[PDB]
Amino acid sequence: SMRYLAHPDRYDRIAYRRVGRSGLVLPALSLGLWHNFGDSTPIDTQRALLRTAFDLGITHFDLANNYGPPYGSAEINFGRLLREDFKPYRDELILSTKAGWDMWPGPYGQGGSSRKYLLSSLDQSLQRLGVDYVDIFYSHRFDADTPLEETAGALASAVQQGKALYVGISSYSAARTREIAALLRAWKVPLLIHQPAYNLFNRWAEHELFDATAELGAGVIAFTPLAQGLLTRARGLDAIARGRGQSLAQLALAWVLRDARVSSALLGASRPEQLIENVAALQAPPFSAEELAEIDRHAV
Amino acid sequence: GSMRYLAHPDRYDRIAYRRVGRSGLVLPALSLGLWHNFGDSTPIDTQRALLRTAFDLGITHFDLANNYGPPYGSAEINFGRLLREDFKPYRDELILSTKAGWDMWPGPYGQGGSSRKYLLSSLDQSLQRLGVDYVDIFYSHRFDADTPLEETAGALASAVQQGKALYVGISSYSAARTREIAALLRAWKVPLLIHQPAYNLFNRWAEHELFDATAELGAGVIAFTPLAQGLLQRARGLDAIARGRGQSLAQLALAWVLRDARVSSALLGASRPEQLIENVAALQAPPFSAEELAEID
Amino acid sequence: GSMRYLAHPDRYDRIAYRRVGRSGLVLPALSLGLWHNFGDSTPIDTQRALLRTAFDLGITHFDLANNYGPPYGSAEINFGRLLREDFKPYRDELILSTKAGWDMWPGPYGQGGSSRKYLLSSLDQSLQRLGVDYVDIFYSHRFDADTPLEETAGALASAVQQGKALYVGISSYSAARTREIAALLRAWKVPLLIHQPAYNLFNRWAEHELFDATAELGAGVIAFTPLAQGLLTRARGLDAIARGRGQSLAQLALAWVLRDARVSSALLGASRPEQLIENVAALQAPPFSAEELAEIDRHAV
Amino acid sequence: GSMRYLAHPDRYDRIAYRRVGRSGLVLPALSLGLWHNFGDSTPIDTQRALLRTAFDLGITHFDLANNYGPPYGSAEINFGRLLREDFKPYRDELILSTKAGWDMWPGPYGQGGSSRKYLLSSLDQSLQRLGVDYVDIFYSHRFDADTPLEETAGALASAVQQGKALYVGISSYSAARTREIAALLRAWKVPLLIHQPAYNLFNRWAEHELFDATAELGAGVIAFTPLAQGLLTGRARGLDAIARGRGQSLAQLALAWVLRDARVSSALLGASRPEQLIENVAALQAPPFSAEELAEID
Amino acid sequence: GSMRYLAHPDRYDRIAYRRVGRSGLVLPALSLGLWHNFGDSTPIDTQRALLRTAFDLGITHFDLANNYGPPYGSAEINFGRLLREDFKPYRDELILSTKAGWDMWPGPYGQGGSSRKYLLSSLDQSLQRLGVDYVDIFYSHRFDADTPLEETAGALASAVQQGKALYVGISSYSAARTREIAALLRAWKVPLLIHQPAYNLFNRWAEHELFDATAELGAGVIAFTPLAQGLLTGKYLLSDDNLQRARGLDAIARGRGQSLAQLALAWVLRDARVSSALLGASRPEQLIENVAALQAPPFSAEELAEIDR
Amino acid sequence: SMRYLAHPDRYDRIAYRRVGRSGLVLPALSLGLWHNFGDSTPIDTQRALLRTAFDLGITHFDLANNYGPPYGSAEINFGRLLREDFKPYRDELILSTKAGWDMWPGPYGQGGSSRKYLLSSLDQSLQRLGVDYVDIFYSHRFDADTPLEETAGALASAVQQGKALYVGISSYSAARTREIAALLRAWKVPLLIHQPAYNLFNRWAEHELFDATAELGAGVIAFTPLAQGLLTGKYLLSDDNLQRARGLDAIARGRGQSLAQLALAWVLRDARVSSALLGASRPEQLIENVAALQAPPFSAEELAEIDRHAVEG
Repeated sequence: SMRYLAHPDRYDRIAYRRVGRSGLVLPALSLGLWHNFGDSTPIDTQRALLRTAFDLGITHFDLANNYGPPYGSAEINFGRLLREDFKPYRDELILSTKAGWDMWPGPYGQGGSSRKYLLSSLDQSLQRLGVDYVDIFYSHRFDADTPLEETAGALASAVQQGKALYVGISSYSAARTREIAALLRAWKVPLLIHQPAYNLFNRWAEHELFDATAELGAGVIAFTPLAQGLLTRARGLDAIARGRGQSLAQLALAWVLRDARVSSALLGASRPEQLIENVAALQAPPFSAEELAEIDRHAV
Repeated sequence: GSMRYLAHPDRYDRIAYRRVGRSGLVLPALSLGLWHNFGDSTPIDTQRALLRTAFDLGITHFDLANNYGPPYGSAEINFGRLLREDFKPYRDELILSTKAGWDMWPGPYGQGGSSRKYLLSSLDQSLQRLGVDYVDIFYSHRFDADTPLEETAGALASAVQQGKALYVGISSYSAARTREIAALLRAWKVPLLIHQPAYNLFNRWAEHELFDATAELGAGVIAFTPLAQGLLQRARGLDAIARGRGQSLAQLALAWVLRDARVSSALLGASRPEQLIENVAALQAPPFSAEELAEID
Repeated sequence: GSMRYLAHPDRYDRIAYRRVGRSGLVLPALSLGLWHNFGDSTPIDTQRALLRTAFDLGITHFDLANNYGPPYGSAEINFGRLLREDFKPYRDELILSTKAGWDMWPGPYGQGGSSRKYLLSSLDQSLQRLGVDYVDIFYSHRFDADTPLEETAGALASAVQQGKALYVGISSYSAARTREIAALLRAWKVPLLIHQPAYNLFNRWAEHELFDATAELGAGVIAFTPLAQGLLTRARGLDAIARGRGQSLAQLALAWVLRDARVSSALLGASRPEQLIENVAALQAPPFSAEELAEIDRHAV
Repeated sequence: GSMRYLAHPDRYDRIAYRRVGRSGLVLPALSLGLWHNFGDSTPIDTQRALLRTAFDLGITHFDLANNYGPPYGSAEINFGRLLREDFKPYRDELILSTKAGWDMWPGPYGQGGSSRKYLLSSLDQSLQRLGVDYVDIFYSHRFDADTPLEETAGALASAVQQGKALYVGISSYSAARTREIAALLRAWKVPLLIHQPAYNLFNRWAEHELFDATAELGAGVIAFTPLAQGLLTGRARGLDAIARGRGQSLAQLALAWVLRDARVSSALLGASRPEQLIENVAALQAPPFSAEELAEID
Repeated sequence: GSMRYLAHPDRYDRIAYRRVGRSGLVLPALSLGLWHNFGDSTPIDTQRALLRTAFDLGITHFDLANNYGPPYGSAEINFGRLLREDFKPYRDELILSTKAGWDMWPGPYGQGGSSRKYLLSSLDQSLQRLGVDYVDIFYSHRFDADTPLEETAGALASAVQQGKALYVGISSYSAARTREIAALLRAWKVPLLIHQPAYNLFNRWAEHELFDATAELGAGVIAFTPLAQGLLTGKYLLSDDNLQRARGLDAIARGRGQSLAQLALAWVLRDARVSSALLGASRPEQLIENVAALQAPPFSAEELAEIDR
Repeated sequence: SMRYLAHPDRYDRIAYRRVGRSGLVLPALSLGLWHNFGDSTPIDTQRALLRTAFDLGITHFDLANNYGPPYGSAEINFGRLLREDFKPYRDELILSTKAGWDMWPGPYGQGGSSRKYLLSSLDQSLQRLGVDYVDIFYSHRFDADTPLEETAGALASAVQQGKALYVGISSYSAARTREIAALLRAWKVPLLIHQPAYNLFNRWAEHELFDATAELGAGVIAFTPLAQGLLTGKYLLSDDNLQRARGLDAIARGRGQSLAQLALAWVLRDARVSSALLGASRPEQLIENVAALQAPPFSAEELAEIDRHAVEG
């Protein structure tokens, strides 16, 4: 009876930004399957949100091995919706998975980033998603115990085995990013993208990190650009948002995307109607340096 | 079965074969390019007769692409069927090629580009539509200005290491960029086989610096649209030299684009089998002299 | 009635885990080896009960080999049957390792050796018998002076590149040759993870110069036969220190092997399910400080 | 089911095995080659009786090629059937090898050469006709003077990386040509294993500088046609006289004269009679030679 | 080294083969039932030796069941491994059988019965454990009084039509229940091949009605436990009067030049209406002795009345 | 390249006779792989003989599980030659396999007609041939120790499983042929064809068998029609048989035929017989026998002279 029909004007709604120096381009706003994508959410509300995201031009869906709840269920539910709805659009989509946090019991499945854990969890995500390969394979966290040469060798073996087109890191130190990226250069596989928690209440990336991502040629995607729903000090920024044609959440998305060194911001919305309003916030005129000074004072 | 394709017993004695630069691969002096008359618009009757006539003449190289049709990708689906039903015991004697660069499927990952994602995904689609394990030459159809050649070199190299292609080439690349991507492919220990520019009597653009680049790198050259998309004003004088030599202007241009060992082949479009056997007789001509070459310009 | 395998819920709160060299892998302080009492001469009842008890105590590493029997190769098809019936969901939680270097099948390409032909054929034999896509560690087993270490390192590198193995190991290798084969593997950008020497109270040859090599290269050590093949279960002066500190001679020898971070595991080959439980209780014993350690040196070397 | 191939239990106590170059492989002193009498023109029962005898005598190395027949490629089909019916549980005890470079299928891509196109497409044919996941030694049957050796070395290197061949060898190559292709193979970290030249008593060109080349490169040597294509079976009368003075035959003398040096690891005998292979194994048991016979052979 | 196993060349010149009733299938004079000492409690090398020894003796039929262990079904898993390693090139000359009637897995559909759900599901799992595409005979291990014999007959007939069994049979069935299920199998055009009762010197219930039913039907009979579970083997020199009757039967066996086990097996096979006799798992030299039970001369009328004490 | 192209006139050469009252039409002569197709004969002579056949119109090929030597090696060789040359022409051929005599050691392979031996030997022959179904599945001999209800039930299962399009029998007595046919009709799988040994010196099928095959509508295919020699002009056993063959050959040259052509035309003299297994021979000897029907039919005088040198029946 019912079948998914991708909107014909889906590629005339959002702007696609280059991921640093690499040829891959990501939509200005991506969708992160963090919230409301496990078994806790009905499937009809999951596919309705994913269809709305694709009709607006969002082609990147960021997943992880521990996304749920329970852990690993978001990849199963997205693997079904890719089998039933997004199958003729796979070559138009950009899927990514991570491995670093806690997944299954044991010292090999909780708090690790070794070659044993990375490759076993990548094969675990490929069988849950039902895809031949992932486009980006992050390292979900920095494991100070595991040497970064072993982690770089695991990400390199994943790209050589045709299971990952690119690789990246998530919430890594600014100096450790330079280390692992040069270790990937030894394997002749470039680093694609770095995922730091970038928003108005966390300046983690603005210090000593963007200088490293630009020289390496890697892009940046902002995890939780709305401070985990906090931007939905904040009461003062809402008055600045009312000075223009945007809301508090729309102003935060435009401020994270205010510069080209940021490729996208993982939205991770819940309802579809709020997704249509979060998307298409770039047509607002850029900050006049006047508004930038006001923002920097109200929020770090 | 009734009326199954049987290739000619002496099909390898009616056409010349030229080395592709400094490699071990040869190509027929005239190749067949399925740019037109091989989509779903053209009946299978003429497609089967044209591929059989080309293989009986000695043409073993069939040039395909992701956007060849129409519609896009249709020429690979039709050649994939013609390969399964006729050219199946002759697969190891053919030379198949496939490119990826122009607009293919909607989206920034399909409508143009030469990124790693688009190159390998379009190659997987081509291996699906052709029905082969690997292609013989995987081209980069266009030069991507907003994409590092180090990424494209890593994509073409991965296509060779994964067994999905024997050799790799580039199409419509500048003279300086051909040297750059060749030195990058040489970092992956995979040589750049062939280059496909638009060599033409009404163009002659690659002679400036591209021929000097491919000759020193060991990369062969194959001429694209050698008959000027139907042309071959100025064509009236060139037609006079052809009739005063025993050719039909089309045969003169084909013998001219292969007058030097730099060019290895040319991609004939063609529509009828009778004009294809006519063009093969272009190598049945005396070599060019100093007087005829001066009158060409 | 259905059997299944209800693994112990707090099985990871029982045994301690030690890091192997400067690598991301960790291993149980006590590893279970299928050297003996896992061939076809031992019933399936004993094999299944011992593997369930060892896993319920936190032992995840199960070290095997190609010639472990008797007969030769029976220990791998017995452990493979045990994997399909019990440890099928717990695959990613386990650490399986196989070796290839001793007498297997007749012929110069069989029997002893570590050539590229013998290593890849014996690895495909083990992967077919075990029923796993890959092994976590793959050792070279004994060293062969006739085969160049460039070909052995090339086969070990081709084993991890083909997805058949994740880590590379060696066993009973000379101290200098361990440095040589490690540098050749580092040329392939493939690290050496673990060396498995025979380390116990009566054979302390590894402390001479082998431990100084594994620590420098960043590779751990698994002590094969830490009880002198059953001789620690004159050593009666050691049996006096067994009554002291509240333990036994076997529990004293294990804790003595697990001194510093160089030793990552002690490959034990117990059989009785109850002695396996009492041997894991040898970790919480207090260290040897200085004087208690200087008493073991009387009846050592 | 009526009767299957039961290998001789004393097969590995018959022939002594020699090491090939500075590698881990150890080839037998004598190796049966399928150059002739293994096509469709030879009955199958004589092939099965000959291969059962070779393996019973301790021979573990079987040499094949893409063009062995007649017709071309039929020897790999006949050996493939005999493998799946008899030698299937003995697969890991054998050393199979195939060649590619002379004349196979019609066309410039098949009638010869050593291009990457022809080397991989002919190896795919050999792996499907033999019925094995890999050959043990993949050869380049002849040096291609018109194809750069950087491409042939790349094809031989990918043959090992794809798991199609454990080792790479060359055959009918020159002296400096072997050195320049082995130096290029050492860049891919796939060392050249063995060279297969024509080395017998009537053709001693390999002793010039090919023997010194393979000794320094670490590669072994296997002799092709040690009886000069059957001319030394039984001019040759002077060699037959020295053979009788030593207690052997002309075939056994020319066989032991090939295996006299350590840098000649094996010889490819292509006999047809099963009673003949048993009388060539009795050529290495004889005592070694000395001065008054080596200087008298010449 | 090399553990390849080839059967004895004279294995088919050892014992005789009796025809199953009036069909075409023959069975060895003594079969090998894997009831005891073939589960996970017994080492696999011991079972491997006993199977290789039995086949070299000519024993071609191997009687299995879904509950043979312990634990349940472990005998089918061990025989499946011994088949894929040793008995693979001898499959087309082996006769294999499996059953489904007693408690196997938890549940009302697993606590035994003759239902179509339990029969076809237990046969599918018994085919996976054995590693074979089909079994030669598929028994109905017990008679379920709560399930009609029309559903059980259609279940066995479905097993033959689906290529999972060549012949079918019934075990431990009544004499009237044998005539009933056989008459219903004639409707499916798949006749009842063989019946497996318990028949020995002490358990002679089948003589009254059963042997007459299988004769007029055309089926065969295979004798289960013809040694009364070690009571007719001299291992016990389970009541005192049972031990005294055994010593009396042994004295009549030593006058014939046999042992007590050889006497009981030859007594079971005294009439051609009986086709085989299941030999349990034992030591190899004990199987060699009991297999040579038909080599004795046939019983006389005075000897048969002498043992009918 | 070095492949096989069937002759275009192959279906305009030999005639085709209807198999009793069915829809199957076999060639007037067939090719049985009884001998000279095992591992003792080179595959090239087998290939050239199977290519000479079929080019002459020989579409039917008669095999058996024990055809060799060794036993079964003929089905393996014909399986390879079919996979290499005859794969596109598979639906234009009629392949048959049998099972009834000694095959593998044991009481279940040494002869018999039981359901176990028939289905096992059919699955063996299907794996060696490389085809998923044979066109005809014969019962090679009559088993007196096995009921015909079980043998007919095994043949009926072979058709319903998709492993055989039709079934037949060989060396069956006339009364036993009629009994197994009435049993097969209960399975709605009619008996297609019967294969008896029928030639000039062995005419037992004329007594009662040919009437049974005609009433049932089953065809007949003649096995050993040239009497394993003594009818091919090569021996020109026993001396009385040499005089009978010399007298028959004289009648053959009177009508322009050879001794082999005369015997093959005599077996095919009416519609009851449908074909005759020629067997392996040299290429020119196959072509000469194929055109045996190209001759005037037998008259009353010629048939009478032939009976003076043959047996009654």
